[PDB]
Amino acid sequence: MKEFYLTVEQIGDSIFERYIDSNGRERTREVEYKPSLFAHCPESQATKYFDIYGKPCTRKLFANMRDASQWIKRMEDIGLEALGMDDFKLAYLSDTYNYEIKYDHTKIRVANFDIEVTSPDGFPEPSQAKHPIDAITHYDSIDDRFYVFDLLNSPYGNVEEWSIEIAAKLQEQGGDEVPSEIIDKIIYMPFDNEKELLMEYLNFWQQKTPVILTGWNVESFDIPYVYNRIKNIFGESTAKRLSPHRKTRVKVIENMYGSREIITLFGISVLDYIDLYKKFSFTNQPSYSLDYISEFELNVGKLKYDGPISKLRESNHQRYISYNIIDVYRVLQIDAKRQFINLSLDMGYYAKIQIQSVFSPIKTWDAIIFNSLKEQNKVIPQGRSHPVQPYPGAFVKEPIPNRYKYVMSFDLTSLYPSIIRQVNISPETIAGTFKVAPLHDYINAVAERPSDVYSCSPNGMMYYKDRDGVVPTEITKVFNQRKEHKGYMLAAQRNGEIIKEALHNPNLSVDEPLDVDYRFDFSDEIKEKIKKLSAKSLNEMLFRAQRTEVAGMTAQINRKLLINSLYGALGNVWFRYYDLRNATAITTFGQMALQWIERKVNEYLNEVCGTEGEAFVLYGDTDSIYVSADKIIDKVGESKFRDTNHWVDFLDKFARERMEPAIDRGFREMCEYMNNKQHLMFMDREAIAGPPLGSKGIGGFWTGKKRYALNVWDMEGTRYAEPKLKIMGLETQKSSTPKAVQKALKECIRRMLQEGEESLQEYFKEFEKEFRQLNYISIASVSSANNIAKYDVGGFPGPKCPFHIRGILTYNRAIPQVVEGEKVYVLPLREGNPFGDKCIAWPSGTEITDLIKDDVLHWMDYTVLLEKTFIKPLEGFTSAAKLDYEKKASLFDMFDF
Ligand SMILES: Nc1nc2c(ncn2[C@@H]2O[C@H](CO)[C@@H](O)[C@H]2O)c(=O)[nH]1
Ligand SMILES: [K+]
Ligand SMILES: [K+]
Repeated sequence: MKEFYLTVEQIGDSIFERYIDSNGRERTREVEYKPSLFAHCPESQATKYFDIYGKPCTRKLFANMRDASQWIKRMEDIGLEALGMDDFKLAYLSDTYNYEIKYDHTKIRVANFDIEVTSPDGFPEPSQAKHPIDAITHYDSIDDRFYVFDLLNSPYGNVEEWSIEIAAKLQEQGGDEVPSEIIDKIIYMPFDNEKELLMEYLNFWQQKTPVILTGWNVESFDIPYVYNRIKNIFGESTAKRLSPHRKTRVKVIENMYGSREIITLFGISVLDYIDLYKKFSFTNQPSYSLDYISEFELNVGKLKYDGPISKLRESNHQRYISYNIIDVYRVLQIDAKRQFINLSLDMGYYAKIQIQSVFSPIKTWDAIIFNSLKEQNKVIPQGRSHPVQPYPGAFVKEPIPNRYKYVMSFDLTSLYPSIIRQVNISPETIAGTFKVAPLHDYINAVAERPSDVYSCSPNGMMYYKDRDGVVPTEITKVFNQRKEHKGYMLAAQRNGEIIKEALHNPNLSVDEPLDVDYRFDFSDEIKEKIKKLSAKSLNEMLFRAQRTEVAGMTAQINRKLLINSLYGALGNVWFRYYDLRNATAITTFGQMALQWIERKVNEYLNEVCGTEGEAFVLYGDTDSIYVSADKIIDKVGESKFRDTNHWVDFLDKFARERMEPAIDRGFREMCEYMNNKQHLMFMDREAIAGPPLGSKGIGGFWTGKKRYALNVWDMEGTRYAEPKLKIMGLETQKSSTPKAVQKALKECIRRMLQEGEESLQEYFKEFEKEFRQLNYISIASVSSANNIAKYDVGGFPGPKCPFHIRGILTYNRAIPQVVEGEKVYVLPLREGNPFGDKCIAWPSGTEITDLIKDDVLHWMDYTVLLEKTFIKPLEGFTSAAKLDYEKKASLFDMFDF
């Protein structure tokens, strides 16, 4: 079989590679790679190698990688360009795997692990590793087993062994409810001292060395801590055994507050799952803790345990070990439905890069373009340094703060990559420049046509229309590949149905599943044989068809991500193909496109509605516009509609049959104005929002850029039974917003948009009345404790001290401990309180210690709390929407109705 690599590393003059050989067995080899680079040569020198500009090149084959590195330096000193792939790992992978890689993930050892550490304060510093590791949960994908290393004796407490029988029992039976499916997959190993624990873990590691090392927050805590702990206890040499090549690299990261440590283990690809999640998930959750993402993805309640998390081992060691196991399973569950690990492998093998490079758009695209050009004997340009110069970003319209009853949004398809293809922007397609007028002149089409022969962008750049272009050609390839895999996905879908229709009274005769390609529709002859297969064979065929569907899904999602990350690479000064002029040409064209279409839509709606100078477009952000449909609805007459679904259908039709054609018309004109290579500005209806028919709801409101709320009924063709609240930038989900207030503010917004001012006013009165009976933890706000010592002057706040830091200081005077950088709950205190200040703070996720809890709660300033956390932000919403959360005085007040 075709072999595939696992990991690759460069150590001196050799490439250390772990891979799956022809016999499907994992192996390691050291290769004295002889790299090739290129230098320009005279036309006289005949060759097949040319750079992207068409200039001839000659190949230089080196004896070793060190010589190639020196040569580059020598060329640079002189001033000559040194072309070719300077990252020898990519060159090696490109030469060694000169074919489309077909990998088998079941042979790739993926470890998902977790390291637990008890400490008096509860947030031990990884770079120090001053405390013992008292629990290690290591799930191995090949063995499909959870290895649990449990420390029984510790200076922080001696405990008894974990009970695998108690773990399964339900909550009421005093159990932990460890899923029945994984109970038999647990290998529990108790230890009396940390040294034996760690040494056995280290041996275990040498036998089942991870290829892919993952888990939640593994890069910032687990890895650094175990590496440093082993280093402190057994010495650096022992710690280096965590790397199959005994080579390690410790990088220190600087930040506003402190320094972090990141350990690179040669021979291992670390993919912290929290980062993998943040990169591939198409959302932006207000929190990325395992509990939050678990509830969101798996819809399961966060683990429950009384008391602080740093006290869980001492207070309930049984639940401590059971939960560590469950948390790892949780990550595994999240990967089961999101498939991010596999997505990483798919993307990695596609680009032919180290798997961990998926976190780097420039690295990924560099390899893709490199391998693609190599097939045409084209040589890549040497990377050149560029200063970080800020250039125009996306266009975001300043909205008029107000309520907007009916809104309809439209958006462009893959904007930036489409612009690249439309204008044909690439380093080698630059054809010149033209005298540029102000941007508003192109938007209004008052400026003279830039060029009659070249494709233009509003920033003053011109490109050839006749030439393909490396960047645009590569985008197109990926786009065509996405459709191809989409086709396989659908084919494996129709084939799956043919197999299911057969599972209805299948023949009993014994047979085997057919050897067919599920990516293509079944031929006639295949469908006839399928009519005679037994259930056993059909079920096996269904399993394979689905396996094919998923692979198709992963492949097309991979391509989508590649396309969406390209612009980021092109705007990165470290990208080989970066060009400030091209980055600017893309963004300014984007800005022109949105404002040009905003003018077109306004002109069209004023005409159609017989109005004048009316502003229909109320907001726009990057690739979408929001249109007020109030006038459109009035034109028809609201009493003319039967129900909500009626006006929604009307706007859907109006958008599709009227506005869209006008928009397409507007964009084709812009394309001719800029004389672009091809029209790709495709904008169509996205959402339709408004209040339910016959209600007094306001539908939606904007407070400013990126701050608004909409009551959505339809999203690109899919009609919702229950409207969905689209809320953005109103901080109703922000971690600093108290729990009860997050729910209250949302309810306030739902009522405003769906029921009206009156309903809002009754809920406001209701929440305010109930506020003082809610649990104190649910109404406290949350802040991060940064720079505590800075304002710590003899125990009291120095000048310019933050409100929450002041709280932390009064807490310290009063007395869990507050750890630098960590989060804390904050509560204001009434004047005359015994704590000596206007507020107090304590560790988040915990109750206030008993010695002061009741005093604190008795001095809590509920009024100030309510005003600051609830009323202030609500007032922001209502002022923008022109409403009162409190009924204004009326002449009818003095009456008793
Ligand atoms: N065509 C091409 N080959 C390259 C480049 N950089 C390195 N090579 C090497 O050229 C050789 C094969 O044609 C291999 O050893 C490649 O790794 C580049 O930009 N283009
Ligand atoms: K964790
Ligand atoms: K836990």
